Amino acid sequence: MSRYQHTKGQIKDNAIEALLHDPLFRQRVEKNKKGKGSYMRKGKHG
RNA sequence: GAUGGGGUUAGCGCAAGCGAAGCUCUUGAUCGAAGCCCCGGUAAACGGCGGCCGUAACUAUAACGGUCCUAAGGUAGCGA
Ligand SMILES: [Mg+2]
Ligand SMILES: [Mg+2]
Ligand SMILES: [Mg+2]
Ligand SMILES: [Mg+2]
Repeated sequence: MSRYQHTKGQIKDNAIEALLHDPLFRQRVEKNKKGKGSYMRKGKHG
């Protein structure tokens, strides 16, 4: 178990909130397999 | 000195009184400039150069916004 090194510096008011506005809890959006962000130049096995 | 208002009195009414001309006391139409008000300009003229409330990826701050006021809200630079 290693410590996550957050980008908030010195947390003052609330830790969880701070974390939430951090890269660790950034939004993740998946790449489309079909649809908009869907075009693949080369396959996984291409 | 325009007009008005008085004072005096030649004269007239059987009389309270009225009262010419003059002189005279007063009122002050009209005329009448600059100034002042007025309309602009001028700050290396004298001078003056704002508040309150909110707002961002913990927190804090607030580039941002709201509103009131002003002739205008302090620029560059500097700053216990
Ligand atoms: Mg004049
Ligand atoms: Mg000027
Ligand atoms: Mg300054
Ligand atoms: Mg000191």
